[PDB]
Amino acid sequence: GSPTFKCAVKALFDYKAQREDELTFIKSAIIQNVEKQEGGWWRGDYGGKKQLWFPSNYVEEMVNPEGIHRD
Repeated sequence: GSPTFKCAVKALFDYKAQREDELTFIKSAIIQNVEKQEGGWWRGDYGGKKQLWFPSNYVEEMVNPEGIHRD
């Protein structure tokens, strides 16, 4: 995918907000800067917006560790 810095994830399922303090990110989407909130709700950019919301029922801190560095 695209292993980078910051705490990212890899949406396991699909969403459909697109822009509502939540996004329509689809499965495989990789959000950056994350942190559950008020329970099981995560934040982090994913497009022209910056830190909206994604269920802790719809995401997961990349179930695949390991990661290489660029240049």
